[PDB]
Amino acid sequence: KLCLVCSDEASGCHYGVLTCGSCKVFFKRAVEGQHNYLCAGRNDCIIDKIRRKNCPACRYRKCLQAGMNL
Amino acid sequence: KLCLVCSDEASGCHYGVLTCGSCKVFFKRAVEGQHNYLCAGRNDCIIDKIRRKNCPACRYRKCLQAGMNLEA
DNA sequence: CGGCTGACTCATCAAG
DNA sequence: CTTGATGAGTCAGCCG
Ligand SMILES: [Zn+2]
Ligand SMILES: [Zn+2]
Ligand SMILES: [Zn+2]
Ligand SMILES: [Zn+2]
Repeated sequence: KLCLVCSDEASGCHYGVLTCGSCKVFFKRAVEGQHNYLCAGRNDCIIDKIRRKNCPACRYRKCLQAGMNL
Repeated sequence: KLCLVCSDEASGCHYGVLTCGSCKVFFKRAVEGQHNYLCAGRNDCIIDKIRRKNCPACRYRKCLQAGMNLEA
């Protein structure tokens, strides 16, 4: 019952994937607007409830890898 | 906290107006369905929790007079 | 209906 | 102060 992107409690199947609400609207914002997020680490940041704001780049990558799409 | 159309307990701002769930669904089917509504009295019916089922014409008219709009 | 999911809005924070 | 990112809340269509 866990968000496949950040492991928060999932609220439902959004854009094809079991995710929480915050990840649902994160993906929609990221897929429409500008694209160029930059990772400050090595593109494998830990994305969980407490750290998901740190790296949009890695959070967006995980959304794609889990299969989110419009 | 009461539906502006039938005075039943309101549920939220629906189609631009504070209304109940039943009136919300009624209004959308009225706007979009093929509907020959005719009042059996004087186009001035009492519309409440029970009587709203009797006169869809007056119920509709009240929906529109209250401001409901599917675009709102 | 009411469950499901998407669109939209707004308060709160971080940054500058 | 302003700007931008975040996430919670409300209400929309659709479906059964
Ligand atoms: Zn998540
Ligand atoms: Zn990263
Ligand atoms: Zn009502
Ligand atoms: Zn009537």
